[PDB]
Amino acid sequence: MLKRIKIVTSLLLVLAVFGLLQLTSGGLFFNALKNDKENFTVLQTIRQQQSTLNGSWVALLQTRNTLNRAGIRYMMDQNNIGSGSTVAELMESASISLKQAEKNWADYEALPRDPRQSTAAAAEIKRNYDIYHNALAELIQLLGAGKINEFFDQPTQGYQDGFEKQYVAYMEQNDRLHDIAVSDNNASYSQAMWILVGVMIVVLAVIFAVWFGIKASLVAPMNRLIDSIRHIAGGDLVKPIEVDGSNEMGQLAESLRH
Amino acid sequence: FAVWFGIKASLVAPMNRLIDSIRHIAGGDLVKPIEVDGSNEMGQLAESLRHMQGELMRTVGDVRNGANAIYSGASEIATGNNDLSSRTEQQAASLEETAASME
Amino acid sequence: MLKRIKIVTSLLLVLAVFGLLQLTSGGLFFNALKNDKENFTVLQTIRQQQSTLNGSWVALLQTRNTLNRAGIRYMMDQNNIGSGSTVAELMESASISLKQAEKNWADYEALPRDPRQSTAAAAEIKRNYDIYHNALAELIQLLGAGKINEFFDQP
Repeated sequence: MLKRIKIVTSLLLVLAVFGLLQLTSGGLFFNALKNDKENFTVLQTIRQQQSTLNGSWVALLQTRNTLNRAGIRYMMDQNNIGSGSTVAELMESASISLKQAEKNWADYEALPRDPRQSTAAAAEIKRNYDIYHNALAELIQLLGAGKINEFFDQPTQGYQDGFEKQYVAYMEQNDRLHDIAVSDNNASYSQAMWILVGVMIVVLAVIFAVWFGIKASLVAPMNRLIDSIRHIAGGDLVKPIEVDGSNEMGQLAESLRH
Repeated sequence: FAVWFGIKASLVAPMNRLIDSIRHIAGGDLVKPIEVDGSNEMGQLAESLRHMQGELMRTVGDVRNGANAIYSGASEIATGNNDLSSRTEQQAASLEETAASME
Repeated sequence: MLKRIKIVTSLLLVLAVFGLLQLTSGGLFFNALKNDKENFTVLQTIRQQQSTLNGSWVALLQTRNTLNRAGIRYMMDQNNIGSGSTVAELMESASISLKQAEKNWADYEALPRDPRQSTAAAAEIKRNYDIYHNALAELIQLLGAGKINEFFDQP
């Protein structure tokens, strides 16, 4: 009971409750704000992988296009069909586009990967990239030497579709993981709603009870002593005087009894 | 911290002065001045203690003046009996001398 | 100066402050997360536009790469060099690749459009897409008609 402590000590604990609820509740929002920041941190990284990987995959297609134009340009020269950019210029474009695939792919290896990604998928896409990268690099040597016959009898068509399955599977993988990141936002966004609607119901509930506690430990014993002075001053010396614990109200009642 | 310091200065110190006042008043000291700050809870008790303190000074003061009247009045009667007693012995001796004179 | 009011009036006035601070403080915290949700609404949509646009753009390149093999396969048949898939099968593969771009591009036109997106950029990319789509379509008729010469001189 509050009679075993001072009134000022009880009020300090009451105000400390609201102060504790603010720190405890505030700490939960900080976690949501922190977890929410981690979502964008992962969301930002996932996008950079697609951007860096997109430029690499596009470089492979652009390189394959130049090789196709270079192969046709070489066959047209045999039968003499018009004219245009020489084969040396077309093959040069393939070399430039080939370096872009390494530059764009180099960034993909530097960007840290998330822990929730499939380690096996990262090996398949990387394995097909080496076979595909080395395939296009070999085509630049075959056409340059003049072996146009064997230029069309290569398994490059199979390697192009092979990495495409891993590329699409990799993009779709991030798409599913991207949804998980969005789900994390709804989690932190929802927790803030329950904590908000929850803490308020608890705060308002405590305030409803604090009013009774204040009157039951300040306005109640105080008025009893004030009225006692009126009866003693008026002449009524029959109503006894009770002690309210050892707090200030009890000391006055004890001293007033004497 | 601000409210805890404000209530402390407007609850502890005012209450302590009221408790000590009753101790001095209970012991007989009716000179300790008393003040009233605002019309809050502590203000009503202070104003109530001042009214009760006034009754003590009026009661003790009235009994003091009335008690002295009994001692002063009783002394006049007691002093009168002392003189009346002496005069009674003188008148009593007259009967002895007068009675012997008739013999 | 709390001396101008009673002790009970001071507490009742302070308890109301805690109820307001929790509502305002909690509101700003929820408002901050509410703004984050609005960002995910854009991020959730940008990933779809890029995904649909990527799959569509990749389909256009694969379509051109398929027509390139059809042209080579068509010329090799004239001079009789090796063998393989007929031109009818290669041209059919390019058609499936062309429709793949429309499927991926059709969904792109149905996704939302946030106000912070460059409306002018969306018109320029669509202008070239229509010309590019029509260009690849014309290649299907020129090759089938036997215009192997003009097939390589198209823009």
